[PDB]
Amino acid sequence: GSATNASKRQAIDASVDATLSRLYSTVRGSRELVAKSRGVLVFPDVIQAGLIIGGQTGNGALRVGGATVGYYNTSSLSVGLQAGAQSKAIVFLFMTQDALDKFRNSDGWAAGADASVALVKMGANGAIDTTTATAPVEVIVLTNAGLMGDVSISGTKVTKLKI
Repeated sequence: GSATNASKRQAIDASVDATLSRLYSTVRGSRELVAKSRGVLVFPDVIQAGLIIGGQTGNGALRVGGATVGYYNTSSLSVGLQAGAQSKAIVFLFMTQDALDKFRNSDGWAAGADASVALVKMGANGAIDTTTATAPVEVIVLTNAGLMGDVSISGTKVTKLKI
């Protein structure tokens, strides 16, 4: 069990919903910014301190218009983010159709390399300010300490999973 295309899909897709729900309940304003996005990719990187879950934990799903249109995996993650016995969640928001299509048609997307990316910080009210948005790709990083504005995602490369 849990070794087929459908089971892998189930694990990823359900974890995305669960992870995304935690984001909305933890961080105010996130939902509105996501609505401003054409598509949202969530990375529920769940790791254990020694035990490797499956093999690749950097698995995520692209949710477009409420429906998952494809699944993605990070072949190479930035070490500064990977270091630590903590599970991380990374959300990529594409506010432009050009960026959504370019990402979808790509077979190797690198952060900062192909698209310009902004690390979104919550406003002074403690909520993500949608008016502060400007980049075509907006990056929200959810850590066990909440949003971290001191994160560099350079070096992160995502590939498309054929499931």
